[PDB]
Amino acid sequence: GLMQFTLPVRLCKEIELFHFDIGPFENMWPGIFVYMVHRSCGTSCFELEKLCRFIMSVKKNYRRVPYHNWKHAVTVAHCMYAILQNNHTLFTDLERKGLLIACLCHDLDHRGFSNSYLQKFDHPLAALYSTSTMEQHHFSQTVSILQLEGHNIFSTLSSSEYEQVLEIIRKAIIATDLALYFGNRKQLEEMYQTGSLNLNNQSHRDRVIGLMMTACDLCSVTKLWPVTKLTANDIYAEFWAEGDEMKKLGIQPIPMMDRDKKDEVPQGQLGFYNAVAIPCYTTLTQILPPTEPLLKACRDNLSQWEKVIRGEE
Ligand SMILES: OCc1ccn2nc(-c3ccccc3)nc2c1
Ligand SMILES: [Mg+2]
Ligand SMILES: [Zn+2]
Repeated sequence: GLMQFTLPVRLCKEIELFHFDIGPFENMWPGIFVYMVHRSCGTSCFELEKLCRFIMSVKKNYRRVPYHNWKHAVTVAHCMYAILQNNHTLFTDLERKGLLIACLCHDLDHRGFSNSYLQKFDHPLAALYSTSTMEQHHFSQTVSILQLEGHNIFSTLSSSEYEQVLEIIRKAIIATDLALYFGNRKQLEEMYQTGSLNLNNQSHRDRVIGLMMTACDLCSVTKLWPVTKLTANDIYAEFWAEGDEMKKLGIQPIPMMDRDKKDEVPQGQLGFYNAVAIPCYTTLTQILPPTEPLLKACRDNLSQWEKVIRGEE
């Protein structure tokens, strides 16, 4: 009850910042997450015995893939913590609980392959879930872990609060499907500009939480350049492996996934920042002004990719 997690001074201070990197010490990541739950939600939100057992089972069900791994889970949860802490009064007790767990669980059992590769392979998960294939799997895996004996961190919620929190987590995890992001942001753009955006409208909150999830999910483009640049290697190691596996099905992959076309990556990163990342953090900044540091860091990293192309690095 009276047992806080306390981080070393440099982490205690930097963890409050959007651009915080959780570091290379894996054994510190569970404590970093509990710390964030305690400050974001409260020390009463979860039974520490159950939370700790939930965290370690979530960890175990992330695979040793280059990018979509346990470190990504905790990184995405930290970005959400930073958004919730800079927007104190906009989010309910249930939403603060649901969203940190949602981010931690959002890529459970990822194999490092896209929804497209599952469909072209004809993977069983592509027959069980026709759209947002991996994301429905990620939510499925979250529910499984919640139902392990001693793992139900939500046991103290009423029946109706329990249903609301699982519904928040489900929508949050589905929203991490980048194919759904484009239409969600376009709708949020219209609503903000015509002035119809209303945070008491549940369908509107849903969309705003969706954008937050995309923002947290892409947060590696909002770090200091060296973090962003070295994380890019990890994401491309998965892309190129998927490209290799496309060639083994006798399908030439898109150039982004073809390790024979590494030269095209700087230009492909520009397209990604311009088409996806910058618009995402722009709309998020309009809806939640205190999240402007994410947009600023993202523009700084666009400029750094522009310098790569111009041969300045
Ligand atoms: O630097 C870290 C980083 C983080 C996330 N993503 N996601 C992409 C991406 C996703 C789809 C298409 C193209 C690029 N690139 C990056 C780079
Ligand atoms: Mg995902
Ligand atoms: Zn993710």
